[PDB]
Amino acid sequence: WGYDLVHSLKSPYIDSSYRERAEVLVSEIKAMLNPAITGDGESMITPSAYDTAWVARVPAIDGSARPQFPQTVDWILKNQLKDGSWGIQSHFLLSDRLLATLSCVLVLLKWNVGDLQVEQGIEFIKSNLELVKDETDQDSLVTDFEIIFPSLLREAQSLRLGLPYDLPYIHLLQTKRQERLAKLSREEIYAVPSPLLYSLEGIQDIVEWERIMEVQSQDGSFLSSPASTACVFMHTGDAKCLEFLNSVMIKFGNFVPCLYPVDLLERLLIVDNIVRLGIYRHFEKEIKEALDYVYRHWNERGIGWGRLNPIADLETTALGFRLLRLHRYNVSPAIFDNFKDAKFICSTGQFNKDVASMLNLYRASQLAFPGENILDEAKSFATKYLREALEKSETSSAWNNKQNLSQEIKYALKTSWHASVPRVEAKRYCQVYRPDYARIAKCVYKLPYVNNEKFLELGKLDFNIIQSIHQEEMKNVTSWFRDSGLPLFTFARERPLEFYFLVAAGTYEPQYAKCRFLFTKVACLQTVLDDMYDTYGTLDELKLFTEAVRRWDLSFTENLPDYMKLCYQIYYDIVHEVAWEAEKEQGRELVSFFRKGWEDYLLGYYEEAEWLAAEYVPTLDEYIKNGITSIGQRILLLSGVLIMDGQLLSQEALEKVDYPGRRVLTELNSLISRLADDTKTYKALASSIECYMKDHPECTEEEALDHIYSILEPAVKELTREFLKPDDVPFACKKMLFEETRVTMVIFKDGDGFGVSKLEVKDHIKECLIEPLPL
Ligand SMILES: NCCC(O)(P(=O)(O)O)P(=O)(O)O
Ligand SMILES: [Cl-]
Ligand SMILES: [Mg+2]
Ligand SMILES: [Mg+2]
Ligand SMILES: [Mg+2]
Repeated sequence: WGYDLVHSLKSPYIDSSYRERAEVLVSEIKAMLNPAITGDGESMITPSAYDTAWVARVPAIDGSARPQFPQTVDWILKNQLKDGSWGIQSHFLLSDRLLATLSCVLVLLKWNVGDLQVEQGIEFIKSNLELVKDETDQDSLVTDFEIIFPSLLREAQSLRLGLPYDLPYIHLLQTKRQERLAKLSREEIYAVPSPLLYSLEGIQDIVEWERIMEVQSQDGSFLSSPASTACVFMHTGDAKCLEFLNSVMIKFGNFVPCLYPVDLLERLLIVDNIVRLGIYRHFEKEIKEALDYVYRHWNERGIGWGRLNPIADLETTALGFRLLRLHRYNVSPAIFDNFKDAKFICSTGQFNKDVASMLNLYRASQLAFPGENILDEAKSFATKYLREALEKSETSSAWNNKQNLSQEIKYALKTSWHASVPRVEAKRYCQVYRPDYARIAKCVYKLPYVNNEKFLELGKLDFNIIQSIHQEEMKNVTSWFRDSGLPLFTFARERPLEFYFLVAAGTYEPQYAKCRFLFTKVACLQTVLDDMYDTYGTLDELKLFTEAVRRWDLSFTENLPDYMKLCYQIYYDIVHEVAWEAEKEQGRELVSFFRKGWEDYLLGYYEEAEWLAAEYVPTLDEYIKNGITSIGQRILLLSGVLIMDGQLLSQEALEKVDYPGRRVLTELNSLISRLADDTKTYKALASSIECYMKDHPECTEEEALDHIYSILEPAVKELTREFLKPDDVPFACKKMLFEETRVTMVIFKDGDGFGVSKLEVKDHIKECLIEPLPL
């Protein structure tokens, strides 16, 4: 550890060639995404054999005995898999293969072609249905499988196809279809758009086609489904239905996907993945262009996966809310009212979609601003939902196990967005992100703009490069520390890497080396000062030191005890080094501002030292007043935020994020730090807990701890709003302040009074700064 460990590190990723390579990857990714965000190559999604077979059913509008879209028949004939099924070869899902295969078999029979394909397809369906022994063998179900498959299978039965219609599993599916259809408000199908519109081809005996046009999408589709639209067309001859089918054929050529368009969801998924991989800083232009498009279509009623959906989609809406707010767009959590029954109700469609919607709702709820009760309500509901989902058999299907769904849900629930280490979350996501991830709707599908090898290649390389740069900085840090004189204060533990981690895990960009270096120096100094005032120093010694603090005179130190003479000299040097660097970056005088900051901090320590000497227990009000100042976060934060390469802070701009006595970023960070610290420790003078109990002699320790949290929770919401709020403060500065708070909140998370885990701190340093990602 310390000097020896850090100087033993020899990372290859520091060489310029690695960054040059990453820049090639960045250019390649910009070119890849260009059609999606700026061109007309939006909605890149794999073929749906199931839907393609429905489109193939449509007879020629000229009345001749052939398909209107004969290229779809040719596609089907040429794309059977080796086992006789149709679907995506890389991923096997039973329900997907069963549905697509029966769909293709029937249309080939309709047109009296592909006799060999039909024979092989029928064998696949029969063969595989007979392997289903019980419910737990069925695996994950494609959208509305229970509704559609019995219907499609009855079509086959009327043609007397050699399939096992009398299997228990078949009877069970009909039972499930009945239980789904029982909750159906049929009269409302025609009046209120609903998820069932995605699958009209499965409920043909129920739908009055003469009334169904009222809920058609503006593009002519029925909830973006080619199959459902093809069905309505064949029953109605509706011109707009045909226009939709034509538009999809024009786009894809000789097949159709199971959803179209997916313009909103795809854009959001692209952004979400780029952000989670930690590579977002390379794609500011593309992220803005993507989210600007989503925002244009953002409305009070929510959004669907495609901009023309006549009903909103919780998955896409919750994802949109979070990403838009995170990128400083003005959105309101009142959009979630669109998904309440009159509270929430999502849990009706297919399982992966429902789980995804709730994961997204859970994540969105954590970005709550003050007074947003609906998001507190959303958090509760989603948490309960996800905990229940963990106990469901569907969660442990072969398909879900292969994708580690249970693990993903568990990780989400144990993870607080506020109490996260940003660099570590990106590192962890690089280990979970799948270039070949397969999604489920009417069929299994992929979105190559979202899931691809280039994203991951860049994610791993970029992480390693940044880390190697930090490793060189840590050599500088430990080298400085060794020669600084600070190690002479043997009453204080040496922790330079812990303090470097506090800033570097959130403010990681290469250009902010000076910020990280100066922040670390000040944090090292402060830990000595803290131990001196609250432990080592006598009140009479501290009175002397505090007088020297007022004087700003090196010559005055002749009065101090030897250890204080040295301490004062180091303190004086660090303060003025930071100030010179700040003045250089900011182009204005800042020595006076820094000096006032330091004296307020240390005068705060001295007040505390007087209390200790007198065994005085403050009121909670006086404790918090003192604590916001004496905790030292304000002056530490200032020692980094004013020296960020290229980030100009006028006095006016600075006062927006730093202003003692006001609820701005540095003040809220100070309050959060003080109180989070207390909740985590305090059990291991007097803390906020103990002060509250003096104020309330009859209250229990339990009530006391609850009270401290009642102060913390609102503070965290304010911190979030202050961070994300639109203003003219350089965003890099606000992010630096916010990210230091997030890393602090990690150190103090799950406050039970027990104390901070030293082994976990070391583990965070190992993961973040020491161990690279394997390439
Ligand atoms: N900078 C915080 C230092 C403390 O939390 P610590 O207990 O010394 O870690 P304090 O109790 O002095 O406020
Ligand atoms: Cl996968
Ligand atoms: Mg202290
Ligand atoms: Mg202390
Ligand atoms: Mg403490």
